[PDB]
Amino acid sequence: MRYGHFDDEAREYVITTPHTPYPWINYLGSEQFFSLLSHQAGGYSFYRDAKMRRLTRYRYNNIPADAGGRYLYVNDGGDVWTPSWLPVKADLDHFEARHGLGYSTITGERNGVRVETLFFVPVGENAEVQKVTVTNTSDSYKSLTLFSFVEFCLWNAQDDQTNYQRNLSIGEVEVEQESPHGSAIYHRTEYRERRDHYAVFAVNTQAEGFDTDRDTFVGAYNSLGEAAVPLKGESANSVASGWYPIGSHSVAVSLAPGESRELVYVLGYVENPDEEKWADDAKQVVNKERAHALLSRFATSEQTDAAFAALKDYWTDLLSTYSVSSNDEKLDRMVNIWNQYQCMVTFNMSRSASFFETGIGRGMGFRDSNQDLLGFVHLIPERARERIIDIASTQFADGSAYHQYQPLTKRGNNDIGSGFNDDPLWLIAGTAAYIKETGDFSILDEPVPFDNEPGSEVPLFEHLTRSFEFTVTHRGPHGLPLIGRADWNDCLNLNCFSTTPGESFQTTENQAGGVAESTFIAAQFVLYGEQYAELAARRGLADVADRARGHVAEMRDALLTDGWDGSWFLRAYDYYGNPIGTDAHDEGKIWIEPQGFAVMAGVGVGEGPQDTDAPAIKALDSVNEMLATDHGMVLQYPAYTTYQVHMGEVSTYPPGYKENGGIFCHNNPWVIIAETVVGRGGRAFDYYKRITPAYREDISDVHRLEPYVYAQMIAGKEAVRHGEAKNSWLTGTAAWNFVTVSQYLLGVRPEYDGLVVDPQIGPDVPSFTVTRVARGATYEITVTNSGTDGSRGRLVVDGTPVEGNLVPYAPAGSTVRVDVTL
Amino acid sequence: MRYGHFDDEAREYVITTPHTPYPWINYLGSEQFFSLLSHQAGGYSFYRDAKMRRLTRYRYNNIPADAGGRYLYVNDGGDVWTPSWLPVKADLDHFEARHGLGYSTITGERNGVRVETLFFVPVGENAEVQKVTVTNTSDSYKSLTLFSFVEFCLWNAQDDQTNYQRNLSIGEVEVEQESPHGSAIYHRTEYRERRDHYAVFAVNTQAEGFDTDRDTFVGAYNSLGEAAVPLKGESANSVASGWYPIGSHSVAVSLAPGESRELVYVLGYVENPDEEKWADDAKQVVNKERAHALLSRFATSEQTDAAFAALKDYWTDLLSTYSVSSNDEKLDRMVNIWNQYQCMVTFNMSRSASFFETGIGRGMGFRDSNQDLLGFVHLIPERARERIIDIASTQFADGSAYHQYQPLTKRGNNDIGSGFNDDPLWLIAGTAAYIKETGDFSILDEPVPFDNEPGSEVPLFEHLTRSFEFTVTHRGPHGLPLIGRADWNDCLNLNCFSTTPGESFQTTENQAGGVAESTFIAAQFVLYGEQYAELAARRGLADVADRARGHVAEMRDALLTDGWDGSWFLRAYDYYGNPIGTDAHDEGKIWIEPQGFAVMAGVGVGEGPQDTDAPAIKALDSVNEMLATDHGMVLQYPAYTTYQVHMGEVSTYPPGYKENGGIFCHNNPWVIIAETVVGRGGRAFDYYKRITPAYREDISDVHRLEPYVYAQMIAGKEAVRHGEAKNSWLTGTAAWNFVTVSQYLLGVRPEYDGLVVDPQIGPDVPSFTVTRVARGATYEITVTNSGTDGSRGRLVVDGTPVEGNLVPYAPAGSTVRVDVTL
Repeated sequence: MRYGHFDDEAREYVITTPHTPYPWINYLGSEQFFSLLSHQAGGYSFYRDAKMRRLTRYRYNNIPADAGGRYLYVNDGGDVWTPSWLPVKADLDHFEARHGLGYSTITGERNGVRVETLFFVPVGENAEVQKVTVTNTSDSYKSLTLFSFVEFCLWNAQDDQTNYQRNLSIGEVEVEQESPHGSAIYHRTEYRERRDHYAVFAVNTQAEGFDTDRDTFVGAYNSLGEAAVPLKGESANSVASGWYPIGSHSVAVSLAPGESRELVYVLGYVENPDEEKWADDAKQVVNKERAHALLSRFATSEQTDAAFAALKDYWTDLLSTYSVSSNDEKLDRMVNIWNQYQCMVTFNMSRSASFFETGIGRGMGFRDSNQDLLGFVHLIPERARERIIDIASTQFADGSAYHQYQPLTKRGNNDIGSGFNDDPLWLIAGTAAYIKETGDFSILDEPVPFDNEPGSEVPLFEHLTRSFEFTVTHRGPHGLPLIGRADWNDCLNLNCFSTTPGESFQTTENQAGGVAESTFIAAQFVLYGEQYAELAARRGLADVADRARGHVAEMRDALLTDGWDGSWFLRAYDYYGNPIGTDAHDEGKIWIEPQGFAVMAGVGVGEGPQDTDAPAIKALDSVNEMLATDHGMVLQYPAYTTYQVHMGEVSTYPPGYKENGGIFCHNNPWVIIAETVVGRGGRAFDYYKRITPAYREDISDVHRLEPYVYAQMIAGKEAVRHGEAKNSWLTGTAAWNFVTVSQYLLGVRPEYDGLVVDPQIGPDVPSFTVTRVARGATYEITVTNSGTDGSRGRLVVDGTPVEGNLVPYAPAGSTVRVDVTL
Repeated sequence: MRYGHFDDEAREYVITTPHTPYPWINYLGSEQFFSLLSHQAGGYSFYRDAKMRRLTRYRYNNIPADAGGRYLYVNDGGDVWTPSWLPVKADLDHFEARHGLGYSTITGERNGVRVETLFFVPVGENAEVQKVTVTNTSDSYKSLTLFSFVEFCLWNAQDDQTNYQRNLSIGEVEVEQESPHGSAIYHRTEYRERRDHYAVFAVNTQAEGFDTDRDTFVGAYNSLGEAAVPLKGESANSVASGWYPIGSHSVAVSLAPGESRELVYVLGYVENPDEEKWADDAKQVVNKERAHALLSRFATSEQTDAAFAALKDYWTDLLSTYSVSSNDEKLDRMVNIWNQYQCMVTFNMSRSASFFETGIGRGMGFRDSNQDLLGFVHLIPERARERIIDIASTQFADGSAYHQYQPLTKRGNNDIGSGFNDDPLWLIAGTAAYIKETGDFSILDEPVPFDNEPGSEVPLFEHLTRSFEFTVTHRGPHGLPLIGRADWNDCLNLNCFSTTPGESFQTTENQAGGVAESTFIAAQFVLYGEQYAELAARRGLADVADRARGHVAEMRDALLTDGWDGSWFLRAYDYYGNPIGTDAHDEGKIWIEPQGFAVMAGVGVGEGPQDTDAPAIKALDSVNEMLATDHGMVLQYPAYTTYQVHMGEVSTYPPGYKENGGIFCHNNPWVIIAETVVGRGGRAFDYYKRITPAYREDISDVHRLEPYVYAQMIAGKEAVRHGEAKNSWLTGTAAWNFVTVSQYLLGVRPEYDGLVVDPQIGPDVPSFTVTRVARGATYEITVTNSGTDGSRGRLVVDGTPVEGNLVPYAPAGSTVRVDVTL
């Protein structure tokens, strides 16, 4: 069953009931100020740092979930309800919520009163705006009082939730009932001291009254669903002194039958320079000039409507580089709108805040900065270039990388450190992807320091060299790369040996030395090793490139011998040189990561899909037999049923969840791409559909989470909850799936000298057109597709057949038409 | 107004309504297993470490507060209610909660069904036991279903509330409906990996059904007050797989009019040796032997009643060392019962978990370990001895101390470090108080290392020498002790200079060097400097003692000159040598800490209370005029109205709160003791009553927090919330007030050679008798008290008049009668 539907014309997901299987969220904000917003108005906002500059408070694992947010209590004759349904849960005659790109609307109607709220963060502003339309849909006169409500956070969310011994005495506000354009509340905790910022919550009309103390508005012993003040029907005009500050205004609204009223509410973040903090000589009254200026820009519905229009323009213009038109509307909506939106949100939000990530931790993986780029580089290439330079600037001189990058300070995380040996090669991955997209080889000459040390600058290219050489110089007894703390699988910790609750599996190493090797890093080195060698050669370093290709060849051989178990690739050798991922064991016989990545790297690929003795086909067939389920491919099989002390976190999960038998949507694409490489498009597209939001929409009761974005993890076949997802939105799954569908299924992918056109998607998509803007030109690519395994496209360019699958890049401004037959 | 009353015969506080101004809690547990229990059954339990072994989950800053606890939903013919009132909030015919020593009862009645629950942690057990009595008080038959409920925590409370990305997939249980004594649920998250422990929740009868998945029991979109299963009338028999594990059993109860039913529920913590973890060869089933044994010890009401009796005998015998009988019921209940209970709780709980401390942080102040000991050493002298040795073993060889002690690991906190220059002298304070109580000079000979380094051991006496010498060698330009990061006032940070939100005021030092000095440390050196000298001299080191008395003399001279502002003692000199705590300033003119501590040290004391020229009297008279309020004495005045960057955290608080003008109940005792020293007993007792729970019970609506224990902080006169307290239970206020009333107001205090009997309490307690057991003998001290300023006791010992105020210690076994006239 479904709980809504896509509206492709509006580019919205339309949730038609409050009673979803999980809170379904959207993200607002495209610059520095962001909001999380559920279909029940739940969530919170922050400026840049969700740990240290959170404006509003939100409780994770609340009972019930998501029961705090931006609420508007309607009092109609004594009856109090909320359009968001929650928190009051009064019966509504109509409910609808629409999540769009950077905005959402929530509409609730009860007893002849409809309330529509449009929520959005305007471009150019550090604020969340609410455009509220109240309509009297009855045949009687209505006289309403609306009470707004947001609960403030005391900026540092970690302190807010732990240090009550200090913080229940510091909450401060100022109230401005006669604001120039309405009424305003200012939350100013710690402005007294080291803070140069405050929040404003305001409405564009004169409020009847206000409240700033939560205990007074809500009342003792009450939940938000039973808040005393709206029930009494008049604000208490409470002025907070410590405890819990909030923003609430009451607004009187009288409407004849059929009449409506519009109101605009603003939650703003304001900073003043230090010499302008105070209005008064005695330094007691906050300088409100900047806040009044913001409120003046949203004083009318008209200004607000223009602002909303500019946001839609922003997203429309941004998503104008890749689109597809086919027989399959589920495919098209994913490629055209939702997947690309999700990749932008991962750029904007990193791994900070979702309804599973709590916004306290602030970094993301070095590996994920690079992988995310694969998905967003076609949209924001300038920012991509910068991100590459910023993360490369943190790299150590020996080539090792900080495992964790902090995007806000542009530094590596010192506490976590290094030692995850897959990390360095991902920088080659990111850089090459950037250069293929843009043609900007000049990035390789940029001066980039090591560990952010002034004076240490060398060309970015030399950082790639150091990443490459790190792996060469850190190989084990079989010539495979030493794994270190972990590789892409954060839970494969072969140098941990922990028996103490509390020790980090990723950073604890209770034995030193060993010979643990990873076949994942091996495959990664063949793939990105060849990418590095190509860049070196184009750079004119023939010798360096040939030597690199030498090492790459050696690693290919290592994978196909010591790395090969017979019918699939091994996963690793452990600390003592014993194999992991072999049929000789009862559990963990086959692991997905090496099979996908090695075949993407071309390792063991034969003469075609029917060359079934080819190690790549055997491995992929084994994946199909042992790992594939109706909800995607599980990470390994069988899952471990007892703790494997020599392997770290992996076996700590119950069978079927996360890294112990879970379906990692992030790594399924590696196998999808690998199936395109060997020529089995139908199987590739099947696997893509199994895990992709638009195709799972019809089983939303099973997926549980949002039906419009990828999640990290779907429960595997060994779990009672098989098919249920966790960890929506913030995941590398988005990038890898966009790469998969756009570049490998649909087949349109940038190379250094042209655009490759090599569709491999099987019979279910018999004709389609891709429109791709690349290097300033527009390529219109029409494909007629039989879907036959092993059939590859023959190209006709501007009406003339050509050999091969490469279209040399046209001059900017050109339109190039490519007809493909397969 | 009041919300209850003391029941002195029962040693309970009786809360007669659920509608208190704040959740009022008690602590269960006398050893390693502890519970917080509010008057609405809210709270949680943990074994030893509230951060890493929390059994059950509790939300701080919930809406409403304290919704979450151990609940019993009663379904009577489809009407559901809870006897704790929350969370359902059904109208009750009767409610009452009684908090006792290590136990509480909560009783609720509705529509002819009364439910009484006794909660306690039995001596010898790592468990919380509930004895529930259900009574049919109607004239009609009742058929009930009772649903128990607790929400488990996933052990590490920090991870539980942050790492959802992992931990929503790891929740595991086992269900045992046919347990040997009834029915049990086992919470066993991470038992599959590194944990050797699990929790059990069980009832001593066959349950009709069970639930272990919160979402199933409570239902989507519901709060605990609206839980679906109890409203449905039968358990759903849910078995958790991830998400939120709970323990719930349904028990069917049929009662004729006047009939009652008793049930016993147990929440137990069980650990198995690693070789004994599993019942089965396949290592999938937890070994339940130790759990069955526990449950076997609470299978009947009779066993439970006997355990309850042994707990009362524990507390009754523990509190048998100091008691008073007088005309003043309030004084007696504080001295005899509540103040001493609170001191024991501080020992047991350190500063871990209250309704203000969230149990995540695990250490306490080195200075507080010593100060708490002053209050509890008369009850648990052997544990005090061990504590002194354990904290002394962390001390650095230069005499400096770790600011924070971790009692669970018996180590100093390395992240915080040292540099709080008052810390070292508190060790002398603790040790001397210990020796005076017990006469155990042998402790000075115990081998004690520095910084827990093997081989470094020296006698404990040598540690006191390093503490003493640390101050001598760290004095500023005026001969006063350099303050360092802070002194007792953690918010007086004169070497901080922070303008950046997030920097710790206590540890950040943005300028080095300087000459900042503390007059508080100065007074502390005079007091405990003289105690060290006495110990050195009794130890036979005449030279050391005389030299120590010399430094003490010089410090006294420094305080009365450079440390004297004219009518009171300065507070400090800042980094640049400018005074703090002077009448020359508009703000922060007078600070309480030095006024009290210096006069405790005898500094400035004249020939009597009418010697108005004596600095000690001038200081105290200034305290009375400028700091004393009806709710206690504020820390300084006036409070700072703008941020003083040169002073750290102090001026970040709004005026009237915490260290910026708040009333610290911890430091009021210093002035109270000082007033007895100078001879103004009535003033002393006045001040004690202003801040003491029994005397504030009648303004519970103002104080807000528990009326049977001290809190840290009452809002000062410059706060709009003047009178309202924060930070109940865990505070050194308990210890210092116990010392004050037991040793200085009532006047009975141990010295090395005898018991001093020197009452100074004023006219309001004209006669009283103290029973003190000391060094194995019983002193019965009868006092007839005119209360006149400056009149001190004349003693008659066993019928014979003696000179002076010291009674030589009788041999163990003796009863000595002392009659005192003043």
